[PDB]
Amino acid sequence: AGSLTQLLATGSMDAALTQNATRTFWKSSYQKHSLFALESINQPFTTQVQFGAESHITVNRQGDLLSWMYLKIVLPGLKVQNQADTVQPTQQSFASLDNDVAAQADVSHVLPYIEGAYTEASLNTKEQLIAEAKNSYEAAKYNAAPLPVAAQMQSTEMPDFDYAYWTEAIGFHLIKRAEFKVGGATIDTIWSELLFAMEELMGRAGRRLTETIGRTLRRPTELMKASRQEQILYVPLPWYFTKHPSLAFPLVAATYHNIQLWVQWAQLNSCIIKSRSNLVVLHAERNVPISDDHLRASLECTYVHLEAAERDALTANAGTQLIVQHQAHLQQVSSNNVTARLNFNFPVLEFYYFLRRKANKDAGDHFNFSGIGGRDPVVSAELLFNNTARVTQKPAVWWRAVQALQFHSSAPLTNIYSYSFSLSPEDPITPSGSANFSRLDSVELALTLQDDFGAAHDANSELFVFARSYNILKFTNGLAGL
Amino acid sequence: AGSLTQLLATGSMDAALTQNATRTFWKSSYQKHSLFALESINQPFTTQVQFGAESHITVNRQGDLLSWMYLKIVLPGLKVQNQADTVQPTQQSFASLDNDVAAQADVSHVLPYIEGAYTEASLNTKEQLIAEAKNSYEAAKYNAAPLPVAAQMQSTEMPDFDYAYWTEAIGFHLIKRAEFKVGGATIDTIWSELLFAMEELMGRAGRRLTETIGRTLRRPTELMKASRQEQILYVPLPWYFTKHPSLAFPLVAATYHNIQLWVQWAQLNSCIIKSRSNLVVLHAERNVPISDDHLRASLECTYVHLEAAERDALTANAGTQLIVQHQAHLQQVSSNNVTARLNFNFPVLEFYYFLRRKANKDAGDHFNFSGIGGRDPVVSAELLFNNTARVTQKPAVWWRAVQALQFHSSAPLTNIYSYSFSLSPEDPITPSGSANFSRLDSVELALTLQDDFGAAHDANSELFVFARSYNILKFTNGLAGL
Amino acid sequence: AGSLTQLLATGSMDAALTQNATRTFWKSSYQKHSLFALESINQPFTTQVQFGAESHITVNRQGDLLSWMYLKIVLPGLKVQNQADTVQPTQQSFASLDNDVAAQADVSHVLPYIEGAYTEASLNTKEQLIAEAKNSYEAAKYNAAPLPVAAQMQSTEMPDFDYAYWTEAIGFHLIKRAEFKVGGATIDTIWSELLFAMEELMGRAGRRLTETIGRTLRRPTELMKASRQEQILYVPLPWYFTKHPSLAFPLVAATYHNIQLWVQWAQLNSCIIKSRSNLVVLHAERNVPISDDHLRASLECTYVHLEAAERDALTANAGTQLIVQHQAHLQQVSSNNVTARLNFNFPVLEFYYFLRRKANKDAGDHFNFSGIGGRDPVVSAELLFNNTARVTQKPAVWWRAVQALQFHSSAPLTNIYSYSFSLSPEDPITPSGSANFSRLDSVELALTLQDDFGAAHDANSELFVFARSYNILKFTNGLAGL
Amino acid sequence: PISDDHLRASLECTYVHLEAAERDALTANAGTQLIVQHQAHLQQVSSNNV
Repeated sequence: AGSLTQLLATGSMDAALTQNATRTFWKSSYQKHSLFALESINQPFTTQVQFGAESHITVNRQGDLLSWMYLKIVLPGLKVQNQADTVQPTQQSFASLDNDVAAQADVSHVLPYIEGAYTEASLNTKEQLIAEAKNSYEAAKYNAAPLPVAAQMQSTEMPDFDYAYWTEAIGFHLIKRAEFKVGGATIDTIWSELLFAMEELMGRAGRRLTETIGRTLRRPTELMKASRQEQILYVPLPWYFTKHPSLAFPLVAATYHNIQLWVQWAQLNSCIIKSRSNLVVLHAERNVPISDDHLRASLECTYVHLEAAERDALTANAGTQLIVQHQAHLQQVSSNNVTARLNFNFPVLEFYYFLRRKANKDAGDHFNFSGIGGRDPVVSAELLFNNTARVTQKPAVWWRAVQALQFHSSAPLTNIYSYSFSLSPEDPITPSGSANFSRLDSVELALTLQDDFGAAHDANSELFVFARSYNILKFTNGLAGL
Repeated sequence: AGSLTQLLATGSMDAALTQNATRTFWKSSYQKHSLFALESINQPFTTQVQFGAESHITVNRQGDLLSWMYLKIVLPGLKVQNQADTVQPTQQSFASLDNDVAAQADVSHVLPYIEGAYTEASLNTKEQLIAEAKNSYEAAKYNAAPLPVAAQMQSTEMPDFDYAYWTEAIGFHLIKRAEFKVGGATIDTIWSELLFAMEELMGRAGRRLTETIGRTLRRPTELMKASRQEQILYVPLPWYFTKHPSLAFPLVAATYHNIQLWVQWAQLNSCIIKSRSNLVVLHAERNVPISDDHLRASLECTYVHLEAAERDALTANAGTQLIVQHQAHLQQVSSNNVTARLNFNFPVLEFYYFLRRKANKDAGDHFNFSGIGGRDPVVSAELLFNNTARVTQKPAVWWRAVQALQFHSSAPLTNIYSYSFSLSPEDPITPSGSANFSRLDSVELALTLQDDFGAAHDANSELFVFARSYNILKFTNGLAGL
Repeated sequence: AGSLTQLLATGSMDAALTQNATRTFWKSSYQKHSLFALESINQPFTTQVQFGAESHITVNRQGDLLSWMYLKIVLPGLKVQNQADTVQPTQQSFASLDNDVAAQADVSHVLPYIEGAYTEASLNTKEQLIAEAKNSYEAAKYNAAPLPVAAQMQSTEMPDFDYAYWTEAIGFHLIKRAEFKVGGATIDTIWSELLFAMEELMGRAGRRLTETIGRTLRRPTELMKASRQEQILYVPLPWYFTKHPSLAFPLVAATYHNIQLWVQWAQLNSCIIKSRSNLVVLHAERNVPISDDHLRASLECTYVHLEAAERDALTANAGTQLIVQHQAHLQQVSSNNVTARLNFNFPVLEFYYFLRRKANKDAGDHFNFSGIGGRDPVVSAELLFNNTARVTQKPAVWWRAVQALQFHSSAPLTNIYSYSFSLSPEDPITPSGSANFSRLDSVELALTLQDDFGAAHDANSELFVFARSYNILKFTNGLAGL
Repeated sequence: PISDDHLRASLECTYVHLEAAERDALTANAGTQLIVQHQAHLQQVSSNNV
């Protein structure tokens, strides 16, 4: 009686929701689709792959569309030997944990707050004086309550043996820059720092790229274990056509253009960290000093094979694809107040920004976007259009956590900040907002950074700003162009 | 030959799926949208913000729609001083870890199972006798196999120094109640306990509110670290209009109504936990005793600016929005059998329920919904409509884990139970089932709780029941009303 | 001036995106739906439930559709007693940690690399010699750099007391096979190993089945704690009709067919691991030796009640549902080169494969798909259609991580490999690609495994291959059939 | 020491140049060629019966 009465208890308001219902929950409807197949094919680079060099590949035409694209990287296992035991000790310098430049830079900021005879003190007494000076510095700069000295003395249990390892997220770090080219024109460009920021914000829970890029979430002991043997990494290249099947790049519609991936590789000296400064780093299998020719890479492409009728239709009329392109503003930081002039073009969906200390970069911690003592490097930021506040001054947590909560699949674990003009900037096919930067005379991101950011040992810290913008790729008569 | 043969190998069954295909995977189609912009604007309260008080803000009209809404809370850093060293030691009492009322309440239930001279025993001997009595209690009540005494002796390594900290998820705890008002009518009401339950069930992986609300997942050492300095929290207010862009509140259509947020704040005594009972809690920067006027809050609103044509269309005909409203049944618990009479109205989508021990509340652990010794407080529950079982007796795990698995984005880490009448209760725009409680003469939730729940030291434990219900908000001639 | 200028700054390209816009972000539209209700009902098996037996249930007709289906399993708490203290010590043998067959099998592969007097060595000296021989084995087989001996000596801190526990993910392990039958015909079949693989790949972040199936992510101390008391598990049965509301099984349309669930239960000897070989395992409450009749299970079904008009429409014309069926190829492995001949039928969406060592199975670690020393058991795999490479030789990481990244909600934590022909194999209602195996004369999965896989102590290791295939379920005149 | 980069290879192809009339005829109607393709079955052997 009650359940039937609920179906009868309808009024004029229910008519807007349920009158002439076009859907039922109790019967499945499905759509028929055209026939297609997927094939994954690995392809060698057209030029030699080496650390610090640029390499390119011309993408083969082994199907009708191009869907997924992965850079397959093979890194050798690492071993170490004392320089005294080596017949040829001359190698490039690597970052070493016995010379922690990041810890030395952090100590340099607290030196003015050390009370007593620091120079003559025992090692254990120096560690105590540094921890007390950190409390005095943080009280003076941040009105922070002092932490117990014992809580600041975190011994990272480092192993009592010699090692070397590939840096955190080495699969991204290796790709300093990649360019997707069609007919000799650059269609899009991605950077190592952008790839990491995109994975932090858009990386879905349970599908994080951890193993696929050599990322351990800053657990040095896991990087050491992984680096003792050969590593095979599959780094996704997040081009517009890899984001949705309807955006797959129509190879058949671009028949008269070569499709190329160009990759600028990281220098070998930046890719490795060692336990001690006096160690030589060896290729674990070959027992020779590690060299720039030990980088191996290939391109793994997923091709789509279409039925003849769909292939012929796509060849006759591929039309236009909405694309997202990436733009970059890279700036050196030497002061706590920084203004970035964002000379980006087109309808910008969103931008990302973050800072890297010089000391973190020099320590080989390339994706450590933290400030001094691991703090947030940004105090506040403001966004100006034509000297008018588009976003008034907001604290770092608003740009990092509130923007990520509103617009992104994930909140960043590092100090990555974002701002979206789009309601859904991760939707590759549905435009949901933008600001046209080609119609603004000035776009300025004004930053107030933490105290002493870009001073002394951190002179030439880096500001990264990346923007995502809409453009249109047009296919006509076997040619493709922006 | 094989791939072409697959496209030809079609029969009468494939016609229902692929005949006259209206979609292709090999060409992107996109829709054009109207022009809009988003602006985030921070606004002060109209009344003073203080602990234990009620404050309100009249929301400004700085755009055409209202989308996201965050309560921006600023909490001072905490320090502690001995009461003997303080010129004015008189402060409100705070929960203290040297007087663990929750642990004392748990010990009180096992006192009848202590064999031997408990009163005269050494401290280490008392801890042994309590762990043995816990085994005897759990064997007698639950037929549990005894745990090794050493496995029950979990020392939480508490630091050997003085501290105070803000309670777990302080950003939610501060909001005892918030009311969204339009034209003086309450449109919706949210509670601290509901906000926490909603984040447990609907909080997406990689987008949990942890830092934004001061939540550490019960790691006291992280709460201590965070509480030594100023904290800025961004607490999302999950109103119907914050859930989807098409539900954004049409400011232009409600021109003759004031929009107000009212917030009832938590008492300061409930917000802080200290290491010892004899400590005074100080504002870390000001070096004065912490007081009710040290709470600071503002409202951060995201406005939408529309193109004139869409703004004019929305002003002429905003029509009706489907809304979700929240209802609450709050009850004291003094027995292991509890019947809650759910006097909720309208088409209910779902309800949540959970229990809080008096001892957990008094210990300042406001979101600890566990039973005695951290067990599940519910043994079983039944749902009755007009004295007829709508859901027959089911064990706690069915209401907690099976209902969350079927209908929610996440399973709760705490003892939160749910039940959905909707197939998709997290979809804000598509009704997918409900029960109309305004047409039921009685709705009863019958609970069988764990043994001794609501007895002795837990007299006046709390039952929370929250329901989500459909209603319609109508916009007409510049006015808005339910 | 700028925001209005952006709305005016439109060209011929914007017309494809925004001309005649059919959607606005500033007004919600909702659809009305038909009236329905959900009811969860628990039902006993029609036959006795026992370990190692087959049991069936005839599903009741308590609503119009069948939606969710959970196997509710109740396992007793475990206790242990010395065999010498037991009046009837005769019980089935259980795996024991004092006889670690998996560790003994791993040691057997490194015996040829032990230098010195192993047989006469002290226990601590034998552990050192085994760790050194592991380095020599891994250097010889994999060109691995040696790990420090201290880093290989992981003591799992096992408790110094007697225990027994239910094996990891016991809720899946108990279900050796389940069959969904309609009118005496098997519509679909699921296996324990498939259920685990499906949860690894398709298990969403924050909705993992951990507690619901007794899974701890290989933390033996948590399995021990859980196994001391009665456990209630809710194992989801992932049939086609549980995946989407529009696929709910139409009970009213199948009126003349009995609906049955058949379950083949695991043997009791495979379900329990004990600290020592000389222990008897007891039912914790009853204080009797654990026996095959101590398994309890029931079926929890969610019924849908429809409004009379929708019920009558569905009875008159339920039509056809697209279904996914599961197929299995199970093979013994006795060599490092393995070819699996996949005699699957119908349009296959995707397949999963993985290996289990005999030693891992015999140790009671049923979901440990790792190789020797916890390594990846697959070096490479190739997929052939009619002796032509459909997927050329690819390394294990491509089949495990790249395929999961492209097509699945999660990456597997275990050595589960997949390959999809579908762009969205987790979409239950939208076909997005397949390969028709009923039109291929041969489908071969060729595997190169790690060295010594399937040799000596691992003779009769297992290869599992599972495929997901499309079929059609037809409803006509109160009958249902494939 | 001999290394993997010491392999050198190039492709030597014989091209046919046709008279314009035959080239034009072939461009207009090359039709179909009968081809022979190669297929492979590769198997490991661990027993005297295979």
